[PDB]
Amino acid sequence: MSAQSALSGLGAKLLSGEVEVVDCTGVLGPNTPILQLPPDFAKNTPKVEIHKISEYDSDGPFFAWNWMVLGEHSGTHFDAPHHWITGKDYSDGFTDTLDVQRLIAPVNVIDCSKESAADPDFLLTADLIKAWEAEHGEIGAGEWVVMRTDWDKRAGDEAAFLNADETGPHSPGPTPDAIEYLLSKKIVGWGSQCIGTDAGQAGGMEPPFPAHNLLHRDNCFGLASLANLDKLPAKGAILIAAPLKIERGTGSPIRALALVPK
Amino acid sequence: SAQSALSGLGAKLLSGEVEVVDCTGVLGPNTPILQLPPDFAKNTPKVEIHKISEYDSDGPFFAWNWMVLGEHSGTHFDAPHHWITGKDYSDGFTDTLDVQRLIAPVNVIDCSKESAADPDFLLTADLIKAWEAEHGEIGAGEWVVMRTDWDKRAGDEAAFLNADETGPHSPGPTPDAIEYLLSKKIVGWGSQCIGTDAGQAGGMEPPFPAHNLLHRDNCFGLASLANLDKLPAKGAILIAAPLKIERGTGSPIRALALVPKA
Ligand SMILES: O=C(O)C(=O)c1ccccc1S
Ligand SMILES: O=C(O)C(=O)c1ccccc1S
Ligand SMILES: [Ca+2]
Ligand SMILES: [Ca+2]
Ligand SMILES: [Ca+2]
Ligand SMILES: [Ca+2]
Ligand SMILES: [Ca+2]
Ligand SMILES: [Ca+2]
Ligand SMILES: [Mn+2]
Ligand SMILES: [Mn+2]
Repeated sequence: MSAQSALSGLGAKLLSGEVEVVDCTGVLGPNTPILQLPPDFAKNTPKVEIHKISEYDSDGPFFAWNWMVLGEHSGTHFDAPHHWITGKDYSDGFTDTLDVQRLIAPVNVIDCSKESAADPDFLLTADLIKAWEAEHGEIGAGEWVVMRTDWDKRAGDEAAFLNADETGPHSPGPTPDAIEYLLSKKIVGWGSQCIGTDAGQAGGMEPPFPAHNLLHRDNCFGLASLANLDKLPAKGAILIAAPLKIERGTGSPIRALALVPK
Repeated sequence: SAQSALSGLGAKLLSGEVEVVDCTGVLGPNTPILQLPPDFAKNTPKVEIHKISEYDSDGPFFAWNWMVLGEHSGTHFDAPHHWITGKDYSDGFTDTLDVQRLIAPVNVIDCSKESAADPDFLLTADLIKAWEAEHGEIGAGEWVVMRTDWDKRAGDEAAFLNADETGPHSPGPTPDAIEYLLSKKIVGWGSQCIGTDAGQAGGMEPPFPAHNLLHRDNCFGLASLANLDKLPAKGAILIAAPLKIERGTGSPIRALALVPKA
């Protein structure tokens, strides 16, 4: 029941496989889907590039390695509060100044996959979250909450992943009141399997991009392009979602990992 | 059971009874980066951070950056493909390795005093055996890290690389040290220096035995680890997970340790 026993126990169960590490990360490379914004509205974050330095050749006889062109907000990634104007004044709101204690926490996995398959603009509401809590247990302070949509099935095709038509991107997300409600429970942050933490059509919500707006307003975090949420239980897993320690970073690609039973 | 264990661990993380320790240095333009003889090999590039927008006409509501980022930059992870000796492992890339292996108990071997006295200090098999006699045997799947407090030098790249006419002078393991650890079936070896080997490992047999032997055995390397002085010799869990770079040879990481409180 001591912390040391918990950690030794974790170590043993990892070796035996009784605790499994789930990879919640998509592949990071040139094909990784990247956010597209209207050019008149904002500059785009760049597509990922991987450049060879050497691979056991005359440029590097005994070793292989690469360098990258890499936006902070690329692939499975982390949003720090400085990312949004509402979080701009937190001195601790950068990837290098935030509290790493907050990064590893129990995760609440809200399965919206059937609803999102039927309607790509599916919105998770405060009422639906409360019904989820009624069934699974209350969402608690410091916990991660992630919206499972199985949108990662589309990640091999950027067009399919952004899912845009004449009126813009169509991908599921939260309502402003859903995020407001989660924040009232003092969550650490909110995660999506889509290109961002907000619905594709959030550009037209009040406020616009409410997850971004409200999370970062409250010094909380966002996660995007999460994979393999279908391998997690609704309750009980621990999510590890840690940004690179980028100097004054607004966000970071991550290796999101989850600990799950069995 | 596994679920009860994860619930108990989750509660302790939320409460701080298990502390998350940041073992990562800041990643930015001033991060020390390996230098190689240009007649020998091309260099991995210095880190660059470039503004896309900061709540301005380029992006009115948000701030974000993009990076020039070598795989092998700052606190970072070496996958087996990084060395010629690990080239044939299909699971030897950051996107094909087994994430189950990345989280494990860590052995923190304090060589800080020895390293302050002699920057070319070498950890030997006999010294590791003496550490085990005091602290306990090193076990299968565990991380082993060499604490030197070299991270205290990261503010001055020249001091961090510490080169003179005969090359870099920084502490590391002997060949027999790495062979001994590998016989205990460790997952990986970590350093606070620019790489996993001693600065003078070029004249060793074999050259750069950490790189050579670790990756020969499909095991991992960690470099530029920070804050090992905040870890116990035994009992902590280390989380060291590379980005899921497509065919990646390594990656910057947010190295985090779990340490127990009471
Ligand atoms: O990458 C992000 O954090 C993200 O989702 C985003 C970034 C910039 C502008 C709008 C959005 S909606
Ligand atoms: O993998 C690394 O960053 C590393 O330590 C290294 C890389 C290339 C050449 C020599 C070394 S010694
Ligand atoms: Ca704390
Ligand atoms: Ca419709
Ligand atoms: Ca999958
Ligand atoms: Ca300096
Ligand atoms: Ca030499
Ligand atoms: Ca320290
Ligand atoms: Mn983002
Ligand atoms: Mn390296």
